[PDB]
Amino acid sequence: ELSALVPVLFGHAAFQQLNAGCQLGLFELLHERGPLSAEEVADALRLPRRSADILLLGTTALGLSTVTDGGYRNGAPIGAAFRDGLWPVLRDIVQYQDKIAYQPAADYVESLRTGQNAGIRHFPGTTRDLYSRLAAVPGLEELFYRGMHAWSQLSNPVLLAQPDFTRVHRVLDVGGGDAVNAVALARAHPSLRVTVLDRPGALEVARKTIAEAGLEERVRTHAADIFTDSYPAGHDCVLFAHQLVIWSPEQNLTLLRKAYDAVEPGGRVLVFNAFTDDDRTGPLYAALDNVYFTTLPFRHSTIHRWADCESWLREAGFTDVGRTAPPGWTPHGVVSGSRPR
Amino acid sequence: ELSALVPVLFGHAAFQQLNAGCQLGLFELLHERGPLSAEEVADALRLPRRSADILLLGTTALGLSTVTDGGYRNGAPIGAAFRDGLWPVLRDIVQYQDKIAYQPAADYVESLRTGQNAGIRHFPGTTRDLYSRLAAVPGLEELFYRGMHAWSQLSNPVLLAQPDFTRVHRVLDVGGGDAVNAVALARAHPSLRVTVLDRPGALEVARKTIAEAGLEERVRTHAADIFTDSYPAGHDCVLFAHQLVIWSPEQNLTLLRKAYDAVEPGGRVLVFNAFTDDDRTGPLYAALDNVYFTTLPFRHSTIHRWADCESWLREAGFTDVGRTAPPGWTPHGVVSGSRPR
Ligand SMILES: Nc1ncnc2c1ncn2[C@@H]1O[C@H](CSCC[C@H](N)C(=O)O)[C@@H](O)[C@H]1O
Ligand SMILES: Nc1ncnc2c1ncn2[C@@H]1O[C@H](CSCC[C@H](N)C(=O)O)[C@@H](O)[C@H]1O
Ligand SMILES: Nc1c(O)cccc1C(=O)C[C@H](N)C(=O)O
Ligand SMILES: Nc1c(O)cccc1C(=O)C[C@H](N)C(=O)O
Repeated sequence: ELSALVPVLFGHAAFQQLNAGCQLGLFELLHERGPLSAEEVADALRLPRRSADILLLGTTALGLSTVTDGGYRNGAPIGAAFRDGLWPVLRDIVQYQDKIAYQPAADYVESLRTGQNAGIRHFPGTTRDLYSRLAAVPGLEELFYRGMHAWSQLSNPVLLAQPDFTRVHRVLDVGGGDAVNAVALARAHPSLRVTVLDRPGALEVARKTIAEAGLEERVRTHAADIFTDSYPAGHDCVLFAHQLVIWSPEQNLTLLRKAYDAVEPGGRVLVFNAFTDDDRTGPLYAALDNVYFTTLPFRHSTIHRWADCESWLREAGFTDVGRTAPPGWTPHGVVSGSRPR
Repeated sequence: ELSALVPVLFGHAAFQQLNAGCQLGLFELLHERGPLSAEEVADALRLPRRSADILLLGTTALGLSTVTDGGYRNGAPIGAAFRDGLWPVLRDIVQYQDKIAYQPAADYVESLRTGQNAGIRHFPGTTRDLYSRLAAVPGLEELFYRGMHAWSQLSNPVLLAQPDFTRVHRVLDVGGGDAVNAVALARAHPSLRVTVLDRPGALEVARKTIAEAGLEERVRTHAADIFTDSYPAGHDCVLFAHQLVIWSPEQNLTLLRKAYDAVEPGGRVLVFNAFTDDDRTGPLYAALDNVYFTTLPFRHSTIHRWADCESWLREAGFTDVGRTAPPGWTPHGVVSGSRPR
């Protein structure tokens, strides 16, 4: 049936309805004051009535809102976000899609065909990875880590629940960005110390996250290039969070070997990110989020299969290699291994 | 559950997967040569292996392709397009989404706030409707109508099947574009005459449509402004195809009154386009296609409701006013009426 083409042929428009729903304050409004009529929505949102009608038609047909005798409410996929304390997280992730992902996504066909991250051209600069370009635009690094922070809040419950974190003591957070996961881990397991290793630009943001959490004594930053610099010794566990998806298999094996060398004997390596199913059928989230990785971060970036990741861990010399499957609707999991005593 | 958000939060990426499948020739390849392995796909499409895997993961998770034992075929929605002779139509429509709609869709929020078609900025020029800007880029106007021609082919079965065309003799096709519907009508009704009224630039494209159909005698072009020029007299039937969606309700009443005066007593008026359901719940297609209309053609464009259109015909003096429902997966119909004899 051809009808299945509708959410795909108009997929960009479907995203724009959610985008508009968020930016214009519709979902917050319906949460607090629903049911509301179309006129009431137009008055509260200070929109022309035609505009309100267009938005409401879009969100209602998508199931993001419901209408009942002319009265509008949040649909359950939106209500769920508010229920689970995730509305600011979803809001910030949609802003990321809008400000970072959407326009470079137009360069997807070219990026596939040329094997480049072509969409990076929408960001001023000359280097070939997104992260080293963030400093070129005032406020851009902060905007980026706001989104990345929210992405991690969404995805890291599987990380925080990892059994290793009730055994390990000292965690090296490689490319740990703004310390979102370091702080979450520190709060979840109070005996952990964590070192957040990243570029100076990112650690500038990480310091604010750590200070706000009041965790200066348990979470520290460390400026280093993940490829060209030595990792700090004395760590019990090496964490790659939302990191190996950026690089080639060849590059990841290099990083996992550095991890092996740096982790103490008996220690753990943990790879936390989205994963592609080994049968290459999905999940849908990963298959679609690949458009971002194909177009922006780096010319090799992609959401790798579980099995390929486990393969790299063994080749790096880790033993007892395995995986923890997603507990929910996102495709995030953990691949883990041990350095032999 | 938040899981329902995946095709919307990543909706732009879903479109890009369809977009890439089309442009890179995947769906034609799988149609002719399926099943193929990922390697055979990469070789045939001249993609790096990583790129082929990313693409194939995307199309398969979406159901645009299927995989069995590593062998890839077109999935149901794509197969159905080839089956029904619609593959060239879908290809050209996806190219229109890519080249015309996608980037202006990002101006949706601004368009909603200001009640302007703010996405028109992606096109060189200064005038306030998309169509008068088309001539400013070499090949753009012909590119537009290639897309529009395909939209019309996809949607006009309900038009062609209209009983009226067995009872009328001379159709004035108001804003008839590249004559796609005039020609389809004339082929289906061998004694029907049609006048395609549009801008000079559109009629230059319509000339080729008409020529390649050999319908010079029965299908003619008439350069005129639909608002400011007189409609030529002597026509039995006034047709608005994909036209009233561009304009405000007030402008449409103006147009329908002109249609009334110009049509012979006893004559018919037909309005053919996408329609929004009277209860404002959808259809999804219309609710999403509205992002295009909001961002690009004109500051008032929108997919109007059946009942509002019917209302206009009656106020313009037409009687025996009624509608013809969509006989399938798209939201296209005909609202029609008569001038009293
Ligand atoms: N060459 C390099 N040296 C150090 N850090 C790098 C790097 N290339 C990329 N990174 C870091 O890799 C991170 C990718 S985003 C993931 C950040 C964090 N782990 C989280 O889950 O939220 C960015 O913070 C980026 O600065
Ligand atoms: N002021 C105007 N005068 C004449 N034609 C106009 C116009 N404003 C818009 N149009 C025409 O309205 C048409 C909208 S696109 C629809 C074209 C055709 N009826 C089809 O169904 O395929 C374009 O061809 C555009 O040139
Ligand atoms: N934006 C990212 C990045 O630059 C690197 C790694 C991950 C990300 C992410 O946004 C998270 C990703 N969408 C996920 O949900 O797995
Ligand atoms: N592109 C259009 C236009 O400029 C004017 C009127 C209609 C159109 C369309 O593209 C057709 C619309 N997508 C439909 O399927 O009904």
